Amino acid sequence: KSSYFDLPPMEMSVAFPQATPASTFPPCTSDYYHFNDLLTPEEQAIRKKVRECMEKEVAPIMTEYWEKAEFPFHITPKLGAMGVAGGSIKGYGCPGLSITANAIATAEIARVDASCSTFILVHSSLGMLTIALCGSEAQKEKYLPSLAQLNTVACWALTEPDNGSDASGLGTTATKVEGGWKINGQKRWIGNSTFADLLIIFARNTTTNQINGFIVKKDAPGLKATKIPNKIGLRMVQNGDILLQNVFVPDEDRLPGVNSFQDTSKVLAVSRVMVAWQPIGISMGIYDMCHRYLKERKQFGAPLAAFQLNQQKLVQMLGNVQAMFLMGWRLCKLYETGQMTPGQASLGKAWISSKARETASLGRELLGGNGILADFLVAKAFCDLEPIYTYEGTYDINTLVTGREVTGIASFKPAT
Amino acid sequence: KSSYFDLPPMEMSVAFPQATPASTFPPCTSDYYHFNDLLTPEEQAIRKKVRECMEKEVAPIMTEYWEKAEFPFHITPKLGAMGVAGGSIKGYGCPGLSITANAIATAEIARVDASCSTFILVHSSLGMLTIALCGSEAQKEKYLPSLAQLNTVACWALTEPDNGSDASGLGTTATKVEGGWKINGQKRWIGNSTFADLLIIFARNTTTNQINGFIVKKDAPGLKATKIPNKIGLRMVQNGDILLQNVFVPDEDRLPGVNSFQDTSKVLAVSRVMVAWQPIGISMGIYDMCHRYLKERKQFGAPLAAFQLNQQKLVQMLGNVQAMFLMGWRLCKLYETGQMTPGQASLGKAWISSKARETASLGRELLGGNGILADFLVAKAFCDLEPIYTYEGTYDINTLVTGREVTGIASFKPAT
Amino acid sequence: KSSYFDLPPMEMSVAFPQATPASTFPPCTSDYYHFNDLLTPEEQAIRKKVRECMEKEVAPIMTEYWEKAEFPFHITPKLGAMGVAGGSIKGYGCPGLSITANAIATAEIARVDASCSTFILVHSSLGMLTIALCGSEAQKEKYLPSLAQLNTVACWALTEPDNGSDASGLGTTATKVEGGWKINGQKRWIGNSTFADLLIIFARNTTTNQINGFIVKKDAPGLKATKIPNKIGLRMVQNGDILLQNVFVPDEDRLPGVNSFQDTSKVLAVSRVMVAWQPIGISMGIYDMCHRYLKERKQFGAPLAAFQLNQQKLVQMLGNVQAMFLMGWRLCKLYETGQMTPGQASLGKAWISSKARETASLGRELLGGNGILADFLVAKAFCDLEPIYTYEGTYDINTLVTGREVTGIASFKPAT
Amino acid sequence: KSSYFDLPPMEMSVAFPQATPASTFPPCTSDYYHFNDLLTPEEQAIRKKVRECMEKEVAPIMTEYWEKAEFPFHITPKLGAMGVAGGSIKGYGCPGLSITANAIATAEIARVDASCSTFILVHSSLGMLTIALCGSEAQKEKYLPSLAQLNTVACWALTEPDNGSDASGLGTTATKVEGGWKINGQKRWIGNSTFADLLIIFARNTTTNQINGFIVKKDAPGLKATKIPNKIGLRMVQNGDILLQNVFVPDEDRLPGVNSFQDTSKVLAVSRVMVAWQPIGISMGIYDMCHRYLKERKQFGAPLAAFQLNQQKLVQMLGNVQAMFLMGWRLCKLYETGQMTPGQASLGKAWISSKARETASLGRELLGGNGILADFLVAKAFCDLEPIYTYEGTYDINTLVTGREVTGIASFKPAT
Ligand SMILES: Cc1cc2nc3c(=O)[nH]c(=O)nc-3n(C[C@H](O)[C@H](O)[C@H](O)COP(=O)(O)OP(=O)(O)OC[C@H]3O[C@@H](n4cnc5c(N)ncnc54)[C@H](O)[C@@H]3O)c2cc1C
Ligand SMILES: Cc1cc2nc3c(=O)[nH]c(=O)nc-3n(C[C@H](O)[C@H](O)[C@H](O)COP(=O)(O)OP(=O)(O)OC[C@H]3O[C@@H](n4cnc5c(N)ncnc54)[C@H](O)[C@@H]3O)c2cc1C
Ligand SMILES: Cc1cc2nc3c(=O)[nH]c(=O)nc-3n(C[C@H](O)[C@H](O)[C@H](O)COP(=O)(O)OP(=O)(O)OC[C@H]3O[C@@H](n4cnc5c(N)ncnc54)[C@H](O)[C@@H]3O)c2cc1C
Ligand SMILES: Cc1cc2nc3c(=O)[nH]c(=O)nc-3n(C[C@H](O)[C@H](O)[C@H](O)COP(=O)(O)OP(=O)(O)OC[C@H]3O[C@@H](n4cnc5c(N)ncnc54)[C@H](O)[C@@H]3O)c2cc1C
Repeated sequence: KSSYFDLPPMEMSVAFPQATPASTFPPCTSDYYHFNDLLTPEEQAIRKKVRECMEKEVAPIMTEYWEKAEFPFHITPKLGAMGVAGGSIKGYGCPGLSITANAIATAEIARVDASCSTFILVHSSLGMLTIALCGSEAQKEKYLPSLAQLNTVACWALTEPDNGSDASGLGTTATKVEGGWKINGQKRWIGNSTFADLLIIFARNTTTNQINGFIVKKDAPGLKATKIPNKIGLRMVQNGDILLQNVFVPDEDRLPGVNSFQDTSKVLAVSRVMVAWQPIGISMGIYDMCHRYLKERKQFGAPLAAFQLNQQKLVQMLGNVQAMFLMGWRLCKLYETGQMTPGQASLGKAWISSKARETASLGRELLGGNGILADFLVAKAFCDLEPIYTYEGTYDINTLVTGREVTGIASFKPAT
Repeated sequence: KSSYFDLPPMEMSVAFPQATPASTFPPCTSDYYHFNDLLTPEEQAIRKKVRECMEKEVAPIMTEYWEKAEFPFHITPKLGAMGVAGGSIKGYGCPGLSITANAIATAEIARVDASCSTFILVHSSLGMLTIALCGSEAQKEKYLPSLAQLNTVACWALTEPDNGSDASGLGTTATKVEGGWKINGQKRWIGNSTFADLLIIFARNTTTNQINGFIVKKDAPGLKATKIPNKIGLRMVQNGDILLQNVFVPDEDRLPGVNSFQDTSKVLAVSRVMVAWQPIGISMGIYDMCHRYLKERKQFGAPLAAFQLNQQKLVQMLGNVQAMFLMGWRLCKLYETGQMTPGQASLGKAWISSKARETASLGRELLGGNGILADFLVAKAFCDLEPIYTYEGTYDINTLVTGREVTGIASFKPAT
Repeated sequence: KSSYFDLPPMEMSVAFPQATPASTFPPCTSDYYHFNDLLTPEEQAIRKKVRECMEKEVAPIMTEYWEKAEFPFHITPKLGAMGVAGGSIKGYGCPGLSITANAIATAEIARVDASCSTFILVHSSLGMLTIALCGSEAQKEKYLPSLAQLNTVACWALTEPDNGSDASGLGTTATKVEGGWKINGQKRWIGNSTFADLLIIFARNTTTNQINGFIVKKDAPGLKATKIPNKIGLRMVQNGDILLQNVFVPDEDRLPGVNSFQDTSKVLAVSRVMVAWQPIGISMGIYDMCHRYLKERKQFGAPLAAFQLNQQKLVQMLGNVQAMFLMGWRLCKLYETGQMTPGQASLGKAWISSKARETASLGRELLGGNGILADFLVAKAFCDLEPIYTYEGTYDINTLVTGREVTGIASFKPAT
Repeated sequence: KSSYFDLPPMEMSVAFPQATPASTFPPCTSDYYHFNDLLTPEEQAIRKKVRECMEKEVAPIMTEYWEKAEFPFHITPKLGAMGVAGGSIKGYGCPGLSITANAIATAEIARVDASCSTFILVHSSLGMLTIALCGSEAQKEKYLPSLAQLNTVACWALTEPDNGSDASGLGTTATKVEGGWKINGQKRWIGNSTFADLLIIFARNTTTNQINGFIVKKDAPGLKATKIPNKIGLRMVQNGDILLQNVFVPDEDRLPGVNSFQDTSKVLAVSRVMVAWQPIGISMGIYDMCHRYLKERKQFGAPLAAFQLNQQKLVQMLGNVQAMFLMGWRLCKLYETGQMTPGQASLGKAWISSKARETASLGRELLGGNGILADFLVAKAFCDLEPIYTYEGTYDINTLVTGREVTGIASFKPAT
């Protein structure tokens, strides 16, 4: 204890005057290859709209809510006001955007905050889309409209403690009963699960021994989703462990499209493209912050940006960014032309996430001390990126998916 | 909100049964080149003692206190029971260890927790040692005995918001008054400062225009140290912003050894060696955890350690570790023989911290999902390492110190 | 000596049957993101034409001539038959291609052989273009037609032993005499110089103290260009040391466009873009070879492409390639739109050359033993790439050019 | 053709005066951690002796013979005068050195030239040692004395075109005949084979279906060893393809120790340690050259060693070197204490060779243009290192050997 131990933290205005925190978000200096040429007039407008609605409403409060690992619920309606939820889904009260537009949207969110980016992505590109492609016409018209407006929040539940990367061999059972199903099993890592209204839980149809999709409602008897604590990244994203004991799902709430796991590998085709755009966004932000910081912070009687070592670090980031964008952009134009294959998308996410790590690592050390402060974005984004490298297919798995497709030989399984 | 939103987190026994958390700390499988051969019988005994007293008393509680960013005060006496505080200092109620022993001690702490390692290092190798080398015989006999037993905690205050890497050009003034001094200025990043009894504050002697050392007592009128929040690493270490308004320091509490900043560069010679040993420790822990995890966690019907990609990652870590140790060991044997130069020590810290990052980065991705959980050590240590890469001389500064010494040409300042 | 010491090398058919050498060049499996979409119908046709005319006429003989470090002169007319020399130059008997087309042309040459790529690039993009932009209408109509058909070969002479990266401070003097000039000085590294008909030598106009361009004819009295030996890369490219003792250049053969070094920085704008495309080409070839080799060579009772470690290496190359291409492609579309700046082009070359090294390094180790054989392309290209990383602006210089432009602060000069 | 095309290359004194070539070899500035402390008085004397006898007799001529890919036979007796051949072998006219001494000897050779280092290593650590451990007392007393003096040269023949990394499944047959054996099969990559007096050829004992060792004499009827051309590294090392048609080996010339391939894995235990020391040596040389070059070559009105970017590159090399040495040193002290295991040695070679590549890559780019010239060592050593990364167990194989030992699970074979 001390007479000054209880006193509130020093204001950033007094504690470190030389540099401007992320509270007032940096200008877009990462767009060095003038990317608006690769975007359509409408895509450009969505890009600008999201960017502004993020620097205004999320940028100030994000620093506080990340430390507390609490979700900023009062921001939800502001995100549904951007018109991004639903994204790729056409009709059913959804914006109906192009894959390039829905991707550049994700970017300009992850740029300011990766946490709020994953929240929407899991809800929109995994939750909503699964209903939009595998659901029935009765389900699409029922749920989607409210989900696109963010009045109701959905979550995607494929992963288990026992089965992660080997997702196709999951152990949650879906026993057929009169009038519906009884879902029994456990889930781990599901974002939004602790507060989600709709829980798209994947389970094993005990009759067919195949994987089926189920829309599980909130608070449903036998369902218990508890918060996963102590995350170093994506701290605002409420990830949880789901328990399922005789959870009833009526025949009307089973997804008719999912009848094996191969059916899921059409939703993932969009999901993998969209996740691939998160690092593209994050890295841009990391640069934008570094560019300003190195120009504001003075040491040895000169801005940091004047020193050879710092410049080489900055341009390596700038170079990594330009390539990462073009990579993700091309990936979209492959999906749009309808000639995109699992391997191309798996290469996309893997490569981009890898260079994003390098870019984040350089950015983090460039700010030195304040490089470990979430006040200055880079530190938060450095941490925020680590799960992204792993989730939606770990680097190693993706590189092996692209491996299998190109070589023609599968090398996933062990020897034995 | 939800009926299950408020419910406590799922126990690790139920949430993820396949793997054992850091609560029960991993066995020492990182010692692959059998390092006990490089240590003396007495050094070996200190190594073992600390390791055990860390896996017992810190290992269980560390996960909880890291998330809360709170210091575990009830552990303090247990650390002072290890007989590590003081370390290199001979006499004055200190253990009187060899530089190799005091280094291997730091390692086996940082191995289990980097936070508690920095706490002691700043207290012992920076605080206590400054008094031991630059203090008067009257000061050494007065403070050191209590500081070695951890009844009183000391902190080192050189860095400022305006002056960080350019430490020799600091702006905290030490105006001479009748009977003592009036310290005026600001400090940033000082570990333990918020609860430290002794504050070794460096200020500019306004009469000589040189840097002098001052022992500032706790609660002293005009002194205000506030906690720095939102750190991604070393979260338990209470780092703070120090304010100083006409803080009186009597003539008896001025360090007579510090007459310019060059005098400090004899304390730093030990401090830089000791910090260099933190990554060596941390990385060993990161390995020990990975080795078990890859052997416990099963996927695709085999332990993770069976897959080619995972093995190459693991052995790269094992290789990085063996070299890091030998590097730090040699560094000690250079200081011990008395032929160590600033450049050698600067190369030591820089190189080791660099490979520690690589080792931590691999380790973090090896655990996949649980790679972002502080429950599993790696994530915490991954974050914990980032400030260490920067503090006690940033990588770039150190590489330039070694640069200046070898080439003969100084390349720190800008052009202009 | 031995009874078998003098005997000719074993045929590749008997010495290593499992794999096919570069003699029969690999199919295009590096084009994974289907790049023909980014090219125009005419650009596609040039791409195909060059690729075929390289796999037929150069691919067999390249292995032999690289080892001997001799230029394949009997291939010259076959290269001038492709219609690539001149490239960007409109009229004057030149093909008049787009910057994207002239870039994709360079790629499909460097793909098969980097040596023959540099030969043409130095001749066309540096030699011919300098005349086309800085020469007089009388000079353009006189030389260019024959240079485009490869009946006459030109070389570019800016670099000196004393002045390399600091090119603007060169020491070759151009003393004004009656009716012309007397060029005095030394040059180093000039490709084609030993056999070039036209030598575009840059010298210092002693009257204005500025840099001027001079067309020096072959065999001119006082001129002596000797071959530089012992190169590990670009061995077929005849690089030489040029000596100049009172070499007369008539007033008609002075380039009227070059009156300071700033005038050169418009030719370099194309030259830097074109060099940036060499690694893009080379790396594609390196992949194409690896993809086949890993599928042909069998070990442990399976093709190399079946092993996890080898796949991860291959896909990292494939990923590096797709990005490198998009990067160079975008760079062209920046020059084409006329909004390209020195910094963007400097980022292009730097980044691409850097990833090309990584890609080459992986490719070289993938072939193992035969990875050091020029018979198998990769080894040759691995070596061939090293000068490219350095010449046309070293990585460090380029990263500093992009540094200066973005930050606004120049950090080229030393302290002192 | 030209009047100056046939003229001999420009002397290095005139062509590039600013820097000193490798002809006059650089001073030892790579020994930054003062390594003579880790060596015995006798080891120090051997280190110095070899270093001097290399800088005098090999250093001038190496540049010429590397380009021509010819072996400098007139240097052989000078190498046998150093007293290094035999090395570890006790008695039988061999020097009888310690493993640490024989390793530091290899280093100080590979430092000046890697080619001459491999020549001796294959002869001494693979050839001679195989006889010393697996040969009979009659064979040791017969061959070794002459082999240690370098009057006779031996070579090691395990690898085949069909079987490389999978060495234990080789296909050279050893059919038993009256009075001896008939060796039938093919070999590839054998150093010295084209001029070696003794050819230690490994073949499959057709009776036991196991691997046996055979001493095949030079010029033996049915034996034909042809030179392998077009190598980018170790160009002086005469590597060859061996043909064997009914080559008779009398019962007296069969190695009685080699009864299966497991017996070989005691010779390799020394061979792998010794190869591991080649990069340690090479990298030291690469540094020593860079340190001088960056201090001699001036650009922008300052030595290259004055620029931040160049210093960071240089110290990364210096750091990589100090660790590489300690790593190899520790490895020796593990073999010496008799507690070294295949995995430790496999980690040694793998890790060291990996960092040697990094160190060589940096060194090569530091010299810029002259970084591709064998005149300046770095380029030659950069190339020379590439096979070393692969031969004596490729990086991937070694990392998997260390993988198997630590994890307990073997991951060499494919699935299928
Ligand atoms: C958690 C933690 C605990 C700490 N505890 C203490 C403590 O107890 N006591 C104490 O005194 N200090 C402490 N520090 C502060 C630390 O000493 C400083 O952060 C560091 O020494 C200087 O970095 P900076 O924050 O001032 O950033 P800067 O000095 O501004 O450096 C930022 C970046 O600029 C680069 N740079 C700076 N100068 C040059 C140059 N000349 N040439 C090329 N590049 C350059 C650096 O490489 C760095 O990446 C602590 C820091 C941390 C993170
Ligand atoms: C914060 C975050 C949010 C998440 N949100 C969701 C969500 O909303 N919905 C959802 O369904 N999931 C979610 N996940 C879970 C995620 O999908 C899984 O973590 C991941 O797909 C599988 O990793 P794992 O945790 O099971 O570790 P593992 O699958 O056990 O993998 C651990 C390591 O082993 C390696 N490995 C595994 N198999 C092989 C192999 N065959 N060959 C070589 N190496 C192999 C991997 O490379 C990895 O490094 C989230 C995860 C995180 C971190
Ligand atoms: C100049 C030089 C000198 C040599 N001298 C000798 C000599 O004197 N005596 C002698 O006996 N040999 C010698 N060798 C041969 C050497 O031993 C072999 O090259 C090497 O051991 C096997 O490599 P390889 O050429 O057969 O390629 P491969 O064995 O086919 O390997 C190619 C690639 O495949 C990868 N790979 C192979 N198996 C696996 C697997 N199971 N899992 C994952 N990846 C795998 C490797 O990592 C490698 O990158 C020499 C080689 C060179 C280059
Ligand atoms: C095979 C090949 C072909 C070539 N062909 C031609 C040709 O046809 N025409 C022609 O004109 N030239 C040619 N060149 C020469 C080439 O342009 C020069 O090599 C290069 O531009 C300058 O490098 P340098 O050799 O002078 O080394 P240096 O300029 O001395 O550079 C050496 C190192 O110092 C570093 N360095 C230099 N200055 C700085 C600084 N200010 N700050 C930080 N680091 C610095 C660099 O990064 C580099 O690593 C060729 C070179 C090669 C290798």
